Amino acid sequence: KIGSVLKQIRQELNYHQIDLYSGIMSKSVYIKVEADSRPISVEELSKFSERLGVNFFEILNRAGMNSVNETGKEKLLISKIFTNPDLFDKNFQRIEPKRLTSLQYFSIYLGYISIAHHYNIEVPTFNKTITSDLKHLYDKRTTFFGIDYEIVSNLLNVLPYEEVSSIIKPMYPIVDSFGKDYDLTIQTVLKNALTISIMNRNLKEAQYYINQFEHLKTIKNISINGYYDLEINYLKQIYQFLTDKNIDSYLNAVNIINIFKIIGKEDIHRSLVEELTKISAKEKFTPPKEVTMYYENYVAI
Amino acid sequence: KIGSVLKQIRQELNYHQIDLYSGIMSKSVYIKVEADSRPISVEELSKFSERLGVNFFEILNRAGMNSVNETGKEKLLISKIFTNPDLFDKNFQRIEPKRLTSLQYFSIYLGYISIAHHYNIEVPTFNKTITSDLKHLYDKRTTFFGIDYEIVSNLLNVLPYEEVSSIIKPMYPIVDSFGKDYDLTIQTVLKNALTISIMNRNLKEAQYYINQFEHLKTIKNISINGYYDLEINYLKQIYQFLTDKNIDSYLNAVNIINIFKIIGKEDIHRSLVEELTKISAKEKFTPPKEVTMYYENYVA
Amino acid sequence: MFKIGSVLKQIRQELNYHQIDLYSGIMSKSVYIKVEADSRPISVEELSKFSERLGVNFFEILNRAGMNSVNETGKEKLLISKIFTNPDLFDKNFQRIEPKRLTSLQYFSIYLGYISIAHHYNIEVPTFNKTITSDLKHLYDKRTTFFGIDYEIVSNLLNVLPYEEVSSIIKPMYPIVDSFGKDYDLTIQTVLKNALTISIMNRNLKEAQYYINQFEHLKTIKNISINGYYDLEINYLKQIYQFLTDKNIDSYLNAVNIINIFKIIGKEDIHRSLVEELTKISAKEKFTPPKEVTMYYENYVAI
Amino acid sequence: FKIGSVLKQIRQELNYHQIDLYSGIMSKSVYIKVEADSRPISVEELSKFSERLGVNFFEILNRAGMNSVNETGKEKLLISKIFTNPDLFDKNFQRIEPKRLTSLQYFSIYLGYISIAHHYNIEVPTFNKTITSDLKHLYDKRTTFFGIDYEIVSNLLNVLPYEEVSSIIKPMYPIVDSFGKDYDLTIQTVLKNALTISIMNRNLKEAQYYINQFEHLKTIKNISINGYYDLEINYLKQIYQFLTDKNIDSYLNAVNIINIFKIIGKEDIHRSLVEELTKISAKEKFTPPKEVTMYYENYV
Repeated sequence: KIGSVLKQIRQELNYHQIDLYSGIMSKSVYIKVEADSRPISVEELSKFSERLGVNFFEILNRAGMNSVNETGKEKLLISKIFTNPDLFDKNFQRIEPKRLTSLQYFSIYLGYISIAHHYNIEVPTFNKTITSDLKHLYDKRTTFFGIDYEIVSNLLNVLPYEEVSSIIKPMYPIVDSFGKDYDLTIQTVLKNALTISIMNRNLKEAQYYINQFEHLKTIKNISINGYYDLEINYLKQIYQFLTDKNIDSYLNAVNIINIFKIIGKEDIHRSLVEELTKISAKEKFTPPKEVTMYYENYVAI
Repeated sequence: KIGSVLKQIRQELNYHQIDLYSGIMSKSVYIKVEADSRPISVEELSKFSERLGVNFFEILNRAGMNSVNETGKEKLLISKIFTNPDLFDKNFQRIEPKRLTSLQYFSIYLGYISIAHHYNIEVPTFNKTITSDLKHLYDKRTTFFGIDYEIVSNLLNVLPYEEVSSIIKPMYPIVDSFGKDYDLTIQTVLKNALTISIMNRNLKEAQYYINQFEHLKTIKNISINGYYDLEINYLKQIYQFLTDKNIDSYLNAVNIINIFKIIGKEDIHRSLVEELTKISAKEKFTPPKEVTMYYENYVA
Repeated sequence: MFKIGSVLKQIRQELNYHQIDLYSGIMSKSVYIKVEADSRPISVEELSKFSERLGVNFFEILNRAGMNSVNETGKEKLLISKIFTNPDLFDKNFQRIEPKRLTSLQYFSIYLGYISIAHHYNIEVPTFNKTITSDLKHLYDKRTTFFGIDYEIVSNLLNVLPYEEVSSIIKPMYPIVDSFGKDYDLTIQTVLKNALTISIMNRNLKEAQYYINQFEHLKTIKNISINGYYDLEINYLKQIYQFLTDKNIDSYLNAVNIINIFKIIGKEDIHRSLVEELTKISAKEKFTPPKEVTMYYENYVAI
Repeated sequence: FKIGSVLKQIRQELNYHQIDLYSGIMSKSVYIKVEADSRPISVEELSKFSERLGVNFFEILNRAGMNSVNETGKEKLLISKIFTNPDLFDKNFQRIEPKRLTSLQYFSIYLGYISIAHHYNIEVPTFNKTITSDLKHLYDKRTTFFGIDYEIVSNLLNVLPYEEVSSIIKPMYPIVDSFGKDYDLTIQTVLKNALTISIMNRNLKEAQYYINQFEHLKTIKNISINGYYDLEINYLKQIYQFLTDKNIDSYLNAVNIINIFKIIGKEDIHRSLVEELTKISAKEKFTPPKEVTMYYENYV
């Protein structure tokens, strides 16, 4: 872990053991730290971190913090259980019971309920406990962490918008950034939410999400996800088309879909194309020959 | 610090001290942790976070890690001096002599050299020691850390490419992801180097960086910056225009440039609009009316 | 009236021919001289022959002689343009025309010119509505074949009459089966374009396609000379028709693109006309025209 | 030349009596004669009946059959049969070639055969031998030109190197008056064809010349401009701006205009503009859009 990494970085930058502990601990003590035979304090690592000049978060990662613990494992097992709907059964029975052990397990658990509805496996349990679970986790909350946003994102995918919208309102506006991981999670929710909104032609909720996202940009140090910014901006375009049948807005939307293709985002392109097709279909309006030609051969697969 | 946040998160989620300290430490000690009268260890805070179910890094950020030490305070000061150049001279006379204390300081140092070149200020010692400093910092180096990528990105901003490329080559390709923070840095060097390359019409170097970025996209657990991906693709489109004058590649570029305006990234758009006007000139080509419409209004 | 002889002499000498070359086998030297002196009538037959000898097109010679005017009817038709700029002349003039509005199909066309002006400079011509309907019946109930002038008359009517009243008169004049010259082609085409503009305007999709078809039919006629500008504008009205029929985003795009070509090639007045059209067409459909075309229209109205 | 019956046809159609036509122009027995086609009618007389019937003088003539009438007409018509039946070339060329200077019409027809001949790569050695003396003989003492002169020039441009015609063209422009729709078309064709050639050979100085001559036409009273030509000549104008300073906007306008030609159905012009855009591009070591190279390739 840490200790090794410190000795490594220390020597790389050509610092003697002395430059690191000089005014932080004993040589007898510091040797124990590099030997990985004495836990280092968060505050201590921090000082060494500065002395060396290498970022604290980097040192941690360079020492193994990354899917490196009980819950970490349980989470990886879903990308696999996805591509093997039979490796399900034995796993859904060990998790289901402990789905409220911590917020992280509720996420994972919802991850299975997703894989379920997908391949169409059975989950009669989900229908008779989702409401009980939610109340137990979001009835008396005053603060939300990354994991809560991750959870709401999973919920949106396995639950009718009506059942999840109540949970969301209390989680925005965001006023601070608590890391890049946190920044990403709080943004995913807005994207998912907005997409669904635009899809139910629920313009009032759409505007709300579009606005929450515009707000995030003003937050000091927040790391906006470019792909998201580009997709939400596409949704903002459709939003204007639904509001005043603006033609430029429709063009801007088609245009952004093409950009996603031009930069190699096959997945997002397919999604945004099928998305645009349906929307127009409802508006009783035909999309360009371009987009439709893509839809077909995305059905021929 | 940490303890406060730990307790705060614990109660928010309705847990008892038992649920946390059990199997890790005595209830007697866990009280000192939540009181911050005892320093917690990286090993412990990790178990506690796993228990709480909240991101380890998020807890640390909430606990204040985000600026604190003198190195960070000095970093913030840069942009201050940037807005008010009058702060330069005095602060520079404090940093300059410490530029080799640490990689963080050398970066900050290169920061002033940037502010200076912008306000035509004179920094005579730079030219007198830049080559020596770089030779002293990167000759016995074998592996590189995030900070080095930040440094290289800076060098490209205050030094002629030729004096940097050699420091840049042994730093790629990237093999592992070491956190979103580190991910973003190794990406920036490519964008800045690729940009300078396309500008100098150095096609060989340009395609090298283009491939290095593409390689990152294959690394497990790497956060690709969407904005960069969209800008590098534009440099890639320009790359093709310069290679074999393709009218469509020129269109595509113009197209991405316009997307940067629609989604509201005004500064990248200003940037790219000048970049195209200058590239088109060297190629004896007239950019679209639209592009120069923006360039001209921007310059004012 | 026409100076055909002088024109002949002008061409004959420019091409370095001698009189014998022209008259031999057609007339005596004595008479050929009277012909060039413009002191002896020349037949269509003879002129056609001198035309073959000279090698210059018969129509051009007549044109060079002045077939573009020299007669009472032409002067009246010319006088209209004046009255438009200076309307005080309307009255005393409209008192001469009106009573002769049926003398020939030409005078009737002129007559409608006046009725058009009057409408513009808000003048009141009560006699018009008092007789127009009786007039048109008198002019078209016993008809079987239609000439170029009848198509001009129809375009005039579309300008000073509700569509429904002019519509019945048009129908029996189509489809066209044969061309009778560039002059005739242009007229049978203008009716279609003007009628189609009005169709699409009243969102009358079935009438609209009628004309669109009539037009496209003209393209299959031997030696028909399709007016390129019309072909473009009518294809714009075709793109609109398709949008109004099933809201095609591409169809709307085409319409906008064609509107742009008119700007690129410099056809100012038509570009103004179309930008104004699309702006109204669109509103009715609860759509907003592109920012582009709205900037133009708003700027044109700014005069 | 059955003008008398056509007057009868029209006179009755418009429900007019014989007295409505001859009252003030001629006697009754003479007019009777006229409609019977038993007495030639003078241009003046015909212009008068025309005003009484209210129907176009030129329309009445076309309705009477001026659409053919004489030997020169037959010879012109025969050029289509031969263009699609080369085996018919030799018999008629032996007849035409010798009459090529009989009149300007015949010289035009003659040029028609030389075009056909070049197309089917047929031998016509008498041409290369007498073409120059011919031009000299027909255009040395010329001061003013007529329609057939512009027709002849279009012909010359099609079977002769540009450099041998340019000099005969210059004296025929600018045009000052219009002399009917037939004439107006002819004069525009020369410009359109000549500008096409100039743009190809990349002769910019001359290209501008034809572009300006066309522009002047628009300022002429009663001139009937050809929409298709206007659109196509403007296309060449855009290509002109492109060759002059590689203006990207100009290039895109060219492509857009090529598209319009397809959108409205002019399959032949489109096929033509598609080819030259490809050849013109290739020369400039420039590649056209995927769009137009597609159409071109599939046009073989």
